[PDB]
Amino acid sequence: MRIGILYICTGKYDIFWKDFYLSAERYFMQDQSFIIEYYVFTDSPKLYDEENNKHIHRIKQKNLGWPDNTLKRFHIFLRIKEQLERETDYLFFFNANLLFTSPIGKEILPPSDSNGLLGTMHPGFYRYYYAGGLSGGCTKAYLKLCTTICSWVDRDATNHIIPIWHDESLINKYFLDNPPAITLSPAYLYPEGWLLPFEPIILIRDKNKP
Ligand SMILES: [Ca+2]
Ligand SMILES: [Cl-]
Repeated sequence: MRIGILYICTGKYDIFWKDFYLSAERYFMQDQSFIIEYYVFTDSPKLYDEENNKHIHRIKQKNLGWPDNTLKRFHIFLRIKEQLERETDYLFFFNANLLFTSPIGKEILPPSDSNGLLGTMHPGFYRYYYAGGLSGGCTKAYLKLCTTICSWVDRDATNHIIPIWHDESLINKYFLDNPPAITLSPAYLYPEGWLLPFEPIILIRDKNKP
């Protein structure tokens, strides 16, 4: 199975790519039968390891700023939907500062007989309240999610300068209408420094490097 990773790091966010990437190579879908493609939307002229690893697909993306950079997240993915349909069976979006800390495998893949969607519980809320930092699914289902959310944003994009929507309320509305096949615990979006019962699986990195 071909697993596509969607990753936006415009502007100063590109600093998070190297360790996200290294941790993914170490921990994400370790079983060599899986083939991972990285789709990295950035204004950076060159990403770490890009010259060595052709699974790293740098996609040219203008730096956007509030509200657009997260508000237009799904618009950004859809620019290459044709490429994504031909090259992937699954798609997962990870916020720039996420870091894998332990092995993740096929348990996060929505089965083909499900609605094909994955969402993640917001760590602050531990009918779920979903966080925007991690979502995904089979390629066809996730692209339908993108198209739907894109349509909602576009309703206001011209006439409303101040947005009504935010990427997070958008994903919560989507998952309300379409309860995802898989809902991951906040262990997959564990804010560094927080007191939560479980062990972190994916960490939201804070500002201090070890
Ligand atoms: Ca830290
Ligand atoms: Cl691999």
